[PDB]
This record gives sequence, C-alpha cells and structure tokens, in this order.
Amino acid sequence: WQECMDYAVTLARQAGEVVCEAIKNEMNVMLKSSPVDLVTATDQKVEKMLISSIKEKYPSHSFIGEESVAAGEKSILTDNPTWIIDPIDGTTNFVHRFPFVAVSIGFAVNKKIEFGVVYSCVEGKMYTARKGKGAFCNGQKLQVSQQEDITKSLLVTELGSSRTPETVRMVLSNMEKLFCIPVHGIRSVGTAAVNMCLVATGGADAYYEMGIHCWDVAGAGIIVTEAGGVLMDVTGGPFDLMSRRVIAANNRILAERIAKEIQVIPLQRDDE
Amino acid sequence: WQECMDYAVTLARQAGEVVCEAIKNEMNVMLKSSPVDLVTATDQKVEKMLISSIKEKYPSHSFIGEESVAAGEKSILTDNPTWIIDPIDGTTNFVHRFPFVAVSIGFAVNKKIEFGVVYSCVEGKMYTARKGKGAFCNGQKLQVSQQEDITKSLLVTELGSSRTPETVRMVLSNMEKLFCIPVHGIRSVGTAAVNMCLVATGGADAYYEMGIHCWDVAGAGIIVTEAGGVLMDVTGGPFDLMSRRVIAANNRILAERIAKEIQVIPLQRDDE
Ligand SMILES: [Ca+2]
Ligand SMILES: [Ca+2]
Repeated sequence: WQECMDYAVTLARQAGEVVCEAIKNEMNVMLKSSPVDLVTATDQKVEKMLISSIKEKYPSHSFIGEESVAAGEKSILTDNPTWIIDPIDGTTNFVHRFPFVAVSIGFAVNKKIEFGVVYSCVEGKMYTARKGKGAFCNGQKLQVSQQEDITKSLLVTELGSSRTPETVRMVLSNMEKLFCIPVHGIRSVGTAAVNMCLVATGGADAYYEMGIHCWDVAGAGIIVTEAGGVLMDVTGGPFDLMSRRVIAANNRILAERIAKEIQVIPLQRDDE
Repeated sequence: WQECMDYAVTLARQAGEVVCEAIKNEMNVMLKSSPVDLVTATDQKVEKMLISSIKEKYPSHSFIGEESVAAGEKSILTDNPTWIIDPIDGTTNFVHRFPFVAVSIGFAVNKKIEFGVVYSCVEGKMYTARKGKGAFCNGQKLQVSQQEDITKSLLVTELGSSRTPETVRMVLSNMEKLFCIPVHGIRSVGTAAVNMCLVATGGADAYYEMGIHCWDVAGAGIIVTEAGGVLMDVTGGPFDLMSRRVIAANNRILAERIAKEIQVIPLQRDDE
C-alpha cells in the first residue's frame, strides 16, 4: 500500500495543478442529470488522467470514478484494491470560482479504506492519512476538536443536489431541528471532502449529509478517523460507504446526538 | 481621507496579528444576549486598542464599535467623521478555530462610507476600497461576476443569530424559495464581511441577510460597490446602514429578483 499511496500523492498534486490553471480560464459548462448537476471538460479530463496513470502502474486494480459511472460504468465495491476518485469535488464552486475545490483519491482493500488523499487546490493544502499512521495537512499532524456538548458545537452540511420540494423541505426541516437545540451555528463551503477536512482539523465539530456518493467521502473519511474522529450512518448504525449517508464527527457523543435529531431521506444507493 | 485610510490599513494588520496569535490559544467564551451571541476577551481587547490608536491620531472623530455599544455606548451616525468598527467579525468561527475571521473598519463622513478595510486574518488577505478608486485584495483589482440569470447564481447567506421558532422558520422559508427557483447553491462561511468580500471577487453572485448590524457591513459594503456591485435593502428600497438588512449583489437584476422572493422579518434598528 505505501508505494500506491506516494504515487497517489504525486498524482493528486499534479491533477490539482491542472484544476488550478483551469479555474481562471473560460469553461465549457455542461449538464449531467438536471440544470444544477454540472460537469465541465476539466472534470472529465482529470478523471481520465488519474485512471490511465493508475492503470499503467497497477493493471489489476478496480476503479470507481464519478465521470466513469456517468459514462455507464458501475459502482459495486469488491475486495479488489479499488481506487475511488472524484476529480473535482466542488464542481459548482469551480464553475463560479468560489475558492474551495478538491481532488479526492480514496483507496480500499477488502472493502475497507486504507488511505486517503484530498488536495484543496486554491488553498494549496494536501491532506493525507493512512490507517494506523495519523492524518496530516502539508506535514502537520491533525486532531479533531474536544467538544462533547451539542449546544456548543459548530456543524457543517450542504443543502444537496435535489430541488424536489419534498426532499428540500426534509433537508431544511433537519437543519431546523439542529439549529434550535441550539447549536452555535451551521456552515457550508460547498464540497463534502473540504467539509470533512475542516472537521479533521478541529475547525468544525461535525459534518452530516444525505445524498453524497462514495467518491465524495472515500478519501476524507479516513482523514477524519485518523485525526481521531468518528464515522457513522444517520440511523446511528455503522457507516456504509455506498448508502449515501454519513455523519463524520469529532467523537461518538455528538454523532449519536445528531443521528437522534435528524430524519432519514429516501435515496437510491450507489450499489443499486 | 487618504492618510486616515493608510493608517487604518496599518491598524487592521496589527489588530489582525493580535487575533491570529489569540486563535491558537484556549479561550474563555462569554455570552452577551443569548447563548449563541458570543464574545471573548480578544474582541474587547482588539476593540479598545483600535479606538485608542485612532483617538490618539484623530480626537475629533466619532466611533461606532460593537463591544462599545454592548458597554452602553450609542450607535448614532451623524455627518461627523465616524469610524465604524467590528474587532472580530466571526467570533463564533474564532472560538472554534473555523478559519474565516475578519477585522472590519468602515469610515463615514456625512453619513456615506468613504473607505473600508476588511482583513481576513487566518488567510492573510487584506481587502480595501476607497470611493471612486476601486476595490483591491492584496494589491489585485477586484470585479464582480457578470451573471444576470438567477437560475445560474451562487448565493451566500447566514442562518442568523436568532433561534426563536418563528424567525428561524422565516429564514429557512426564505431560503427554500430561492433554492427552488433553482439557483446553483447557497454557501455560509460564518461572517458577513467575508461573505460580502467573496461577492466582490466574483466568487459568489449575491449575499443577502437580515439581523446584521452596521458594524458587520460598513467596511465590506464599499468593497462590493467599488468592485462593480450594488447594495440594496431586502425590500428593494435604498441600502440603509442602520436597518439591519442588506442585499450586496453583482448587479441590480439579481438584487431585485432576490428582493422579490424573500419576505422581511421585523427588526429593531441600530439607531433606536
Ligand atoms: Ca465531482
Ligand atoms: Ca464582532
């Protein structure tokens, strides 16, 4: 695994260089499933780069990538060394030049995540973690916050990709329950990976969301657990990479409390 | 006014250094009017520092500061040279080490903002604007985005300091109307002054909020207009620095469209 990991880091860093030049040029903005689900030619270009480079040195391995699944590929995770890639987490941010866009590379062996690389381009911050070895941002070790009281916590979440009134009302209703506990506040920078990395640095205490996909959270989940945090399903049960739901918190006390307060939204899983 | 402005940029960088050393330490958080309305000793220290230094060089000048008003001073704006200060915009972010924290200085003469300085401490980004002279971030000229189509905008807003069931429901109800137009998304970085500065850079298209105060928006408002944007009331009327409500937008087509969808919350003015 370490050989794979340091290749992943040189790859994440050059894919990030591509994204950072592209953000300052004109862009072709295209639509995937709706007027608000967006893709650009840079997304597709970076995933092609990443998957071809990895196949070259590791032909035996599997790949789950956002744009590949958009081009009809499948997201079923098997025990084979799988690379789970999102070339640009933050495409809406990227299109707008809102300054938070990340490349996320997650690696799973036996359906368990072994390492994660998340590179935030505009900030120039590389976050990395390998199981048992700690979580880092540009060499500095990270640790989650120590907060255990929900009325003193700062949470991060997103409003989601749907615009169906009933799903939207459920998202907002869940934000209302949390907000009125009361919590100190809720933030949204626009990318699931960066939201989870801010939890790993201790800047936020918890992140929760329903509607994400495995490629958005694969790389950052292990940066959270290796910074001392916790991953959990919104049922309060164990985290399932393919279920489209995640609570990533500094500790089990806040995660359980968030799960107790929010209601599950119906969604198709990534392996269905 | 240019000498005042050169001084004011020196002060903001100094105060900003105080805030950035202070963020790395343990803090005693105090409460003001509710359990989510926070203040720390640094808020007060940086504010008394800013007013002492300016009052040394400029003894005829008036001041509106957040903690000074919290200490019984009055928020009235007259045609006198007035410095409008918030020592730390983003106290809740400061407390959690969530990295968007700003020092803000607006200077008004004849009740009109002449110049404004906002220093985002943890990023090391100094934003400045002088009427008729343009807005800059660290020496780089800024320009708002060109978007005139609401269904393709990215908006920033906050969830507000109130936690009264009714007000929270109107804030979220207003947010649901805009979300469902649709728009591309909504972000919240935790501070009025940095949210407005992201509109000035073209990274977001508009910012709206009700419940803010004249010290939160005095420094950043001039930066948005000198970058090519407009400030307006949520009612569509003229922007009033004391009415607790603002739309800072790239242009009047987007600002008026946002004013159409959202409903006003009754608020108690700053000058009463
Ligand atoms: Ca993506
Ligand atoms: Ca403040």
